Amino acid sequence: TTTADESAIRAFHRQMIDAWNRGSGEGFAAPFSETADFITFEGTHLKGRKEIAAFHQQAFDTVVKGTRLEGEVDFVRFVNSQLALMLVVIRVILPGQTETSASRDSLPLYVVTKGDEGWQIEGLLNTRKLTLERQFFLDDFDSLSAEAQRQVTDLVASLKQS
Amino acid sequence: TTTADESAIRAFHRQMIDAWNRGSGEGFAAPFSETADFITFEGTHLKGRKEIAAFHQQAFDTVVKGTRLEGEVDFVRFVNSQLALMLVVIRVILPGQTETSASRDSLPLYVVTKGDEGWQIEGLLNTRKLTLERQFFLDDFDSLSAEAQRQVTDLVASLKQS
Ligand SMILES: [Mg+2]
Ligand SMILES: [Mg+2]
Repeated sequence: TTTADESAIRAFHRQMIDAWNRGSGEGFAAPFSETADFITFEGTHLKGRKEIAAFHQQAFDTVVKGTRLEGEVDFVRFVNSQLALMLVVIRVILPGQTETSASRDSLPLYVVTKGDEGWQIEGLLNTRKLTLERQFFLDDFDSLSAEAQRQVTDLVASLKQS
Repeated sequence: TTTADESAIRAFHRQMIDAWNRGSGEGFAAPFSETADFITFEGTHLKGRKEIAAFHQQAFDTVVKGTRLEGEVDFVRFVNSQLALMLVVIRVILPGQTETSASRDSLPLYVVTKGDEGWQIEGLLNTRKLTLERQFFLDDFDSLSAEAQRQVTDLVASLKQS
């Protein structure tokens, strides 16, 4: 394993952050292999570079238009000379905002392989990172009756008016 | 690749579910290699079978005592003859309850390698799976002022009395 190997894997996170930020689905998908599994936070499964690009272009044009990503490496480890794991911290600023929304905090795991064509992402699980405090809040919420939950969601709706 | 290979990887999810359910940290850690990365939902990093076992025994004795896991395979794919990805659905019933708490819904990704010693889990990212509806609720919450958030958390606390 080289310094070159490690630099290539790390660069994937920057390639993606920057492509998201300029709204490029193809840029975002570029590090991925043609067979890669991409799993989104709500359990959507995208299969391969092309699907990953198509899904993200559409998203950048609609449901995350105007959002901004920021992020950095949490760890990179080589399992062997042809396989690495990389965990990355990602945060999201929603449009019109200046700060990141905790609701979007993510800690994706990248599974990177060095094949015939060199390093590519073969798997990525992108999930939400919850704080313990947010976890207990959700536990509490789910423990409430549907009627009590509705009081809570109604209060949230009335406050966002408002 | 064999049927045997696939059966071995799948069995890991059952080994873990059953060990959790009988409160065995060593049982839960057994499928893992001595170098494996385990990342919990709030970003805790456990390194290797022994740490994974020590952490989980302590948890089974305290903060998740009396919880029950249920789960099933979502997909298994072989990248090559020595590397597989496996996504698993996990749900949790909190003690005293008969139903699973949505707050605990998880979709872990297992990274499995076939080394000198045969199949072992080398990486696992365990995160919370959010529905789109829960995501938008959290986005709404985080968009509120701290004072509005406090009204919401106070209401939740008053309802769980109650
Ligand atoms: Mg209920
Ligand atoms: Mg604010």
